[PDB]
Amino acid sequence: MRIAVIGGGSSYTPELVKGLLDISEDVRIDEVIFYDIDEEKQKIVVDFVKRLVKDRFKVLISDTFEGAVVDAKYVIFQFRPGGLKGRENDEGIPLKYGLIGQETTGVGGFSAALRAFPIVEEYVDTVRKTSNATIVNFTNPSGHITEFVRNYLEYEKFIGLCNVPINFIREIAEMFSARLEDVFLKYYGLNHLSFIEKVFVKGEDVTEKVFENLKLDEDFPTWFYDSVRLIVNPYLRYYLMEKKMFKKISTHELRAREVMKIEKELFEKYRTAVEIPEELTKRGGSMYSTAAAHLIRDLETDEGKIHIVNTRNNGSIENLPDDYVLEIPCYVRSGRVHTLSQGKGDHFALSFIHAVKMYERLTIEAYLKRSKKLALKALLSHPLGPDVEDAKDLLEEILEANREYVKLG
Amino acid sequence: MRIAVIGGGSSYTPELVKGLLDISEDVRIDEVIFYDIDEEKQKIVVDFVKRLVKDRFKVLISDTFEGAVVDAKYVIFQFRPGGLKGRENDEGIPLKYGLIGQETTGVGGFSAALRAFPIVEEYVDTVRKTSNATIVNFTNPSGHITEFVRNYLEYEKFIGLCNVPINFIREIAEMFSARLEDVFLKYYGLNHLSFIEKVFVKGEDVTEKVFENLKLKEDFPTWFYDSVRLIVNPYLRYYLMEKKMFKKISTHELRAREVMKIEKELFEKYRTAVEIPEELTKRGGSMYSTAAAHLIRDLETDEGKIHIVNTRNNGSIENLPDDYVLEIPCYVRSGRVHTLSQGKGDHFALSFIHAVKMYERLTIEAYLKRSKKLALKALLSHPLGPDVEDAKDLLEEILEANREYVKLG
Amino acid sequence: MRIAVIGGGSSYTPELVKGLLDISEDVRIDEVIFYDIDEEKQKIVVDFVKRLVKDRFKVLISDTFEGAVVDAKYVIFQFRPGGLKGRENDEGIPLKYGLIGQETTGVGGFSAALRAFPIVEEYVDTVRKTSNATIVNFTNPSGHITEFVRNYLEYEKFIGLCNVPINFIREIAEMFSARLEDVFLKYYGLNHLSFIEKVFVKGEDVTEKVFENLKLKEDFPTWFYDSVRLIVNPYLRYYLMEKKMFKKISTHELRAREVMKIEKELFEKYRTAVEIPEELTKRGGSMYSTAAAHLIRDLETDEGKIHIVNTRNNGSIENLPDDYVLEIPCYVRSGRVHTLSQGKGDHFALSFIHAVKMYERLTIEAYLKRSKKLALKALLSHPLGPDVEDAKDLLEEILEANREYVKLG
Amino acid sequence: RHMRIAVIGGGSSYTPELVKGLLDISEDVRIDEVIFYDIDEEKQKIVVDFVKRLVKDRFKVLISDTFEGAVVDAKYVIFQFRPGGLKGRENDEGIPLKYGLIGQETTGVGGFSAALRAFPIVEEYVDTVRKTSNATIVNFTNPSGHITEFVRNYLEYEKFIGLCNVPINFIREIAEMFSARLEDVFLKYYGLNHLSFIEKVFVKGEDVTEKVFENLKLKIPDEDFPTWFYDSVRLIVNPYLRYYLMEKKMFKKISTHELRAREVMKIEKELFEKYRTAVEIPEELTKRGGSMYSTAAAHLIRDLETDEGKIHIVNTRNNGSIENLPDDYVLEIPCYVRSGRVHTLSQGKGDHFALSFIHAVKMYERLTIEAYLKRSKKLALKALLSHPLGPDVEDAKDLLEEILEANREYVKLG
Ligand SMILES: NC(=O)c1ccc[n+]([C@@H]2O[C@H](COP(=O)([O-])OP(=O)(O)OC[C@H]3O[C@@H](n4cnc5c(N)ncnc54)[C@H](O)[C@@H]3O)[C@@H](O)[C@H]2O)c1
Ligand SMILES: NC(=O)c1ccc[n+]([C@@H]2O[C@H](COP(=O)([O-])OP(=O)(O)OC[C@H]3O[C@@H](n4cnc5c(N)ncnc54)[C@H](O)[C@@H]3O)[C@@H](O)[C@H]2O)c1
Ligand SMILES: NC(=O)c1ccc[n+]([C@@H]2O[C@H](COP(=O)([O-])OP(=O)(O)OC[C@H]3O[C@@H](n4cnc5c(N)ncnc54)[C@H](O)[C@@H]3O)[C@@H](O)[C@H]2O)c1
Ligand SMILES: NC(=O)c1ccc[n+]([C@@H]2O[C@H](COP(=O)([O-])OP(=O)(O)OC[C@H]3O[C@@H](n4cnc5c(N)ncnc54)[C@H](O)[C@@H]3O)[C@@H](O)[C@H]2O)c1
Ligand SMILES: O=P(O)(O)OC[C@H]1O[C@@H](O)[C@H](O)[C@@H](O)[C@@H]1O
Ligand SMILES: O=P(O)(O)OC[C@H]1O[C@@H](O)[C@H](O)[C@@H](O)[C@@H]1O
Ligand SMILES: O=P(O)(O)OC[C@H]1O[C@@H](O)[C@H](O)[C@@H](O)[C@@H]1O
Ligand SMILES: O=P(O)(O)OC[C@H]1O[C@@H](O)[C@H](O)[C@@H](O)[C@@H]1O
Repeated sequence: MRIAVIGGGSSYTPELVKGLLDISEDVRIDEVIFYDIDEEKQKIVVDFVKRLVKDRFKVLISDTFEGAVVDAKYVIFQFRPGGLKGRENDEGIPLKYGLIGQETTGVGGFSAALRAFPIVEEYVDTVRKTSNATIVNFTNPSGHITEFVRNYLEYEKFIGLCNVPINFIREIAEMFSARLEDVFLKYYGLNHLSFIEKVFVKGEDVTEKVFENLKLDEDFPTWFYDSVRLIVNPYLRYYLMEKKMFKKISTHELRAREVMKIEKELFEKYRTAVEIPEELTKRGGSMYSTAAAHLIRDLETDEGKIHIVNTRNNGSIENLPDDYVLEIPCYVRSGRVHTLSQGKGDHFALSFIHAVKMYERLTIEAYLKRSKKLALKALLSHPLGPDVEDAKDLLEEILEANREYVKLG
Repeated sequence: MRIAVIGGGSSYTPELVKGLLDISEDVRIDEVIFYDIDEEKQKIVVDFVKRLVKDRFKVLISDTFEGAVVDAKYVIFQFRPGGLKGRENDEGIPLKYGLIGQETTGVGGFSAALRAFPIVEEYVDTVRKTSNATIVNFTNPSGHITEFVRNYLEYEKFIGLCNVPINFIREIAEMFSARLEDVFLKYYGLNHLSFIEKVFVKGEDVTEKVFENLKLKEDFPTWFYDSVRLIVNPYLRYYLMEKKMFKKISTHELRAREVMKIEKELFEKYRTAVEIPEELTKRGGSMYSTAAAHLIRDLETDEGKIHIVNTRNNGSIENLPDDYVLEIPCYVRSGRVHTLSQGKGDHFALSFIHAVKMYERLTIEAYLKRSKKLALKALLSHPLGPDVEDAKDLLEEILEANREYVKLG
Repeated sequence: MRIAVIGGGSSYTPELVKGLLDISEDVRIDEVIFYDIDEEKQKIVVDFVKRLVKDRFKVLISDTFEGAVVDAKYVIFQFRPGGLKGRENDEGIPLKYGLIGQETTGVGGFSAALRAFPIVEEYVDTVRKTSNATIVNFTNPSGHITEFVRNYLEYEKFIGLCNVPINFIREIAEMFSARLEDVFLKYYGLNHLSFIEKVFVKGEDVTEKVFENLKLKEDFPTWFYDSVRLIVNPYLRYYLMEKKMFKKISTHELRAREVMKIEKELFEKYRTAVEIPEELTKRGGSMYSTAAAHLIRDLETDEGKIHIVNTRNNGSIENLPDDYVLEIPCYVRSGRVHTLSQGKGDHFALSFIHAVKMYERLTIEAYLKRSKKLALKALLSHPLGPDVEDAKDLLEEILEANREYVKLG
Repeated sequence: RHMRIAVIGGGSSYTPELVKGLLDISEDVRIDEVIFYDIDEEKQKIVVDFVKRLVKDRFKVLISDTFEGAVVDAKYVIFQFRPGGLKGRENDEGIPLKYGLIGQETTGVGGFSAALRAFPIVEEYVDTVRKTSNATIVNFTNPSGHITEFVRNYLEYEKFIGLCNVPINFIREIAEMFSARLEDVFLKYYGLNHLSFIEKVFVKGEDVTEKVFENLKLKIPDEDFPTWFYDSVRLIVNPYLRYYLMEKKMFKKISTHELRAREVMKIEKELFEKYRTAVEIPEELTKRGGSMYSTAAAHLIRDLETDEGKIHIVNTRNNGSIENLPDDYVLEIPCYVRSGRVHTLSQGKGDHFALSFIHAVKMYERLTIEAYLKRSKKLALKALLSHPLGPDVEDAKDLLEEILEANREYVKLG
């Protein structure tokens, strides 16, 4: 059994490796092989990895992408198209037009996606022509990419992950002194655009208790939970509190800048660190890798476990089309991911899901036709996208900034 | 055969009557009966109407709604819940929050709907229990009210009308020196939120020619039509050019106030007019008349003719739910309206249609439950609604302004 | 404008030509070109045709299928795969097994379809690579072939026709002394498996009077119409009165043998006839001609007219999948066929439609895979098919008899 | 936390097996009392006295004189009564025969008259449960899938779970074949109760479908589907499909042998005599075809009580389990069962061959329910004609009349 990691130089790799080590007493892992376009960076992160693993498994570096995935049972997509410079443009350029600039949400999600599609296209193609492995995806925007792979590349074994579900389950498990697996949710939406309607702990409906603990400037007021009656992904603030979020983003250093500082600091510690450092929580992406590990674990056994994952709706939410990729709770058993019935989704949640899904497909369509025209159409459709008067200048600036990664005609 | 007109005192009534006189050669009309809450205003209008009609058919006033609709085959809703004063509040109140203020679109449409629902609820109930007439609805917001009547009151014979379709058809017929019925459209969306994908004149696909013509003709730039490839309802400006529209509305006289002036000038003229005054074109409701008379005419015969009308999708647009009320082309014959297959809707169009439909149903739900909390939820879901920080104060202003017409708890 | 007729040697050809001559005053027809695998038989018929036509248009014979369809705007499929010998096997073989033997219904329909599929595959392929004509199909089983072409060959411009709708409309038109176009139906089902729920004449619901008339008229008893409340295709007798129909078919001359006789008498008459002989009424295919000519006519103009036709459901019946090919009323205008909203189908009708549609697809699957195993599966799925104990011998007998036309492994 | 199970039809001869099942799960979940109700007090008393001897005071065993008294404080209610008794079953099987029609307890015309007898009793019972305990109802009463369609979609009582014994019997057979546990076996399984199909078989995650098909060929002779059938159809079929696909053979069998209902009366009279003194469940209870219904119900209740999450094949709304069937079809399908809830699992597309039966019988089911709700003789004729195994037009009226006269104590149609 071999796991390939694509983006082995990530500063989260130590966390992933820890995760793999914890399951490696319930599932046989013979090797973990790392690939990165940045050989010097990766070497450092993998050298640390090897001091953590201590021969419990083989740890390998492949010079090529093919060479990693060729024997792999699982491939983890962990790379950042365009680097932190890409992310800086994603965050900074939309501001100049009065728009939300954010890594995965709105115009920033649009350019990040455009940079991501050609790489995942090449990579999915290689995996399919070789090992036909299950691909586990962190690369953002993760739900958008999952929509693209499942419904346009039509590669079934591509599972989109993100950290908000596991984080929420962890808050709840802590809140009620229970295990993660004791928590069961009615959960649906898109990646970074999700809604929680019911919370169960050990089978007890604790939704009401959860709402009340949520009440006890930049967080939803109490009346909001009373009115909407959904627990809402924090990313919904960019939609529902746009003016407040814009004011925050536009008066401080960019978020990419400060993660870049956290990373540099981590890398320095990784040169000599024998234990995983603490400053690896100052990263808002924590627990992504723990979600990954538990997922691979439960894909490998025949126990049958629940994981909230990006995949085709297939009836999970009865009033959304089957083909919508959503972030939803699934029954994971023996290489298979089974969608679970949840009933109906709330009209308030659907107003966002529908809108952003349409935007997602228009973006993909623009990409496949490499069309500037269609890209403007996609940009105009996003609930946080430009007005007509700014749209064409915005796109121009995105294309200029991203010309090493995206070419549209 | 009797036609009831509810809101007889409308300044558009003369044009409606002209329309009715024109089809009166094709179909038998024995009487037109008028009802209005404002008897003195309606009396001047109806006196003028009698002068135009010259006993072509009987013209009556009923002192009650019930008296107007009891023996009617067709009932026309052309009343304005809350009057021009309500429209003034609709337009003016959102402005201080940085929000679009407009008669039918956005927050203004929300308050207009809340004023409309109790009145239409009583009116539909009375029609249903008496004549079971077909109701033809102009009252705004027309599509939203149709969604309410068809899907919540479950009165089948309620047809929402608007004047955009017939005006577009007219423009095309003039462009190509053809008759109205020669023009056939792939047309879908919501009332004031509609899209044209294909134009046929005498069977020829002339879509390109129409796009080419739009460029020669506050409007969407040429690249917009190249990009989006849809002909767009002018009201889409409020979504797509929000900043530009907000600036325009907020630095000029409220539309409601200019209509007040226009109406006062029309009413003085109506006292002695022998013919319809040209000044009735200063209103933006022209051709509403033709649309209603033509619909009634083709409801009466067994010919079978196409009318674009607000009704349940029923498979007109295959990637939208059957139950969505849409404004779409239907085959109209002998009292029945049959939806026509049109294929798939464009994702760009769907992004708007879905979001606003979810807003429509949230608004209806808040009304049916008489719920302040659910009204907040509805308001937040509109693409043109308030941020969380403004929503409470805005709703409280709306409910205070409309306290005579609606009560939420 | 050119119309291709495939199977020119048909005894119905003269009637088709009469139909085409009748529309030739409303629409331009330059030439009708005939193709048949039996040159000598066709020549006799075509020579007769020429005497009827009077050079009103050009009458041509093509030596090849390709030569017939190359410049054609319309292509009429009116050929019988395997001839009346095939039909004889169709009707006779299932009787030994205690099964209904019939040209289009049940096991006979199965073997008839198998014979047809290779020929229509080649033909549809040639048409789509050349003229891309609209194909109008008489060839039985018509609905089944339509399902094959629309959903498996994916050729959109294939319209399946049958003569029961037009004959039923004619019966009603005559009952109420009205024109064909005055009659409007709620009609749905499969070809030879159809149901009428509502009858309108000039807009008036006359359904009750039709039911009342049916009882003043092997037929369904009065109580049947009272209980089921559907007017039923006469072919439903083979399902609902199987025992009676079996007894009838099995104690009388096979219908195929009778039509051999009839055809031999017609063909001798055609040598000298100046007008269409009355003896052509002895065939049950009458009015097929009007149905096709009228369809072609209304496909050619921009009027918009109703024709009952085999095409994709597309929301016409809301509780049947969109992709079911059904026989339903459509609005036909300028080369397009639009499906019309009809509401819900009756569960009694659905019981038959679903089961036969599943049989249809199983049959197509078996053909596409050239699979004997899958053919057994298809055979067993038919409500009038063999029990398990007879299936193998029955199929073996069918494949042996049709060895020249179908090869399964 | 004190937990009570009601058993409706306590006098059933399967009750001892149900109790054995409940005893077995009583180590994993707390059961404080099992309360029994039956319309036939004297028959139930013999069975319950035997039950008390087996329970050995592990939980309280009670008899309620009324239905209401049984269900009032119940967390689970088990429907295991036969409307009209074995004499209703006798009429069900016997009456269609003279018309050349299949006569069977649950399938075809017999199922139709059985459903009509059941509907009024379940209507009353579900109404009482809903107005008191709002318990989960676990249903054995036949026809079980049809009654679930009726309760879920027309009475709109969500917590009604239809059960049958074929899924568990199949799962047991597979587990035996491969030396595995029941829970190691996972199926692509769908259809209607007594009208179900297996497309895929997994044991400990391995696809063993082929091996299972190969095994079927090696395995009541003239009544099994021949090998070519499995090669052709490529579905493992519920044995009840024999009545549809082997109709002439099944009609001949049923009509030239004693009515099953009459043999069951003999079997039952021997069981009841034994229950007077029995210390252990008699082997003669296997002579009944209902075995393992017990385990299925107890295992269901067990996993409804914990927060583990386990798979049970159960009758419930499709909700996307089979993507090419409507969501609202009640089907018999694998569900994730956890903490009082039943979640449907994605299975992909159903086979057209299977859909031909499922659609036709589902339409028949709803037409039957509609006839009953309107108390309509006309609509009952229409339902009867819709069933693949129903009468030709020429027989439908006389057949319906016979059925209504035999069932006049239980149903009245106008
Ligand atoms: N790894 C996690 O647990 C985690 C957590 C949160 C978010 N993410 C998402 O995963 C992605 C990685 O983010 P990160 O935080 O690890 O930052 P990161 O910048 O350290 O990215 C990881 C590595 O990917 C490499 N890379 C870039 N392009 C590549 C390509 N074409 N092929 C192979 N490698 C390439 C980079 O050299 C870098 O070392 C981002 O899109 C991020 O949003 C991951
Ligand atoms: N008349 C048209 O063809 C037309 C054209 C464009 C828009 N509309 C829509 O239809 C409505 C009519 O507005 P308008 O500008 O024509 O005229 P308007 O504002 O003068 O109102 C029409 C009449 O309705 C009456 N009215 C108010 N409430 C009523 C009630 N509860 N019952 C009966 N009558 C009542 C008023 O007294 C007035 O005489 C508006 O909602 C408008 O958006 C109508
Ligand atoms: N023509 C009509 O208006 C009409 C009416 C009823 C039914 N049909 C259907 O259409 C078909 C024709 O019926 P029919 O009574 O004329 O029978 P038919 O025996 O007269 O056959 C018609 C002609 O088709 C020709 N033919 C056979 N195979 C061919 C092939 N592969 N390519 C081209 N031509 C071929 C035959 O030689 C024959 O001349 C049948 O399937 C029938 O069910 C047609
Ligand atoms: N019990 C099981 O595990 C099992 C097994 C196979 C099939 N079934 C289905 O369950 C039902 C009962 O099966 P059975 O073989 O035990 O039959 P059964 O004849 O023994 O009936 C069971 C009990 O129900 C009682 N009863 C009848 N009407 C009642 C009513 N209205 N209220 C309460 N009790 C009533 C009878 O007195 C009898 O004691 C049948 O419908 C059968 O098809 C059950
Ligand atoms: O700013 P960062 O440290 O990169 O964290 C950003 C991360 O935040 C998490 O809450 C989101 O769910 C992730 O999808 C995202 O990658
Ligand atoms: O300002 P007004 O004269 O009232 O015109 C307002 C009107 O504008 C038209 O363009 C809309 O289609 C109408 O539905 C609307 O009511
Ligand atoms: O027996 P025949 O003369 O060939 O007539 C048979 C014809 O009967 C009609 O009622 C059917 O609608 C046709 O589809 C069929 O071909
Ligand atoms: O004749 P019986 O003993 O009543 O057994 C009949 C039983 O057989 C099983 O195979 C069925 O799954 C049961 O639902 C049925 O009731």
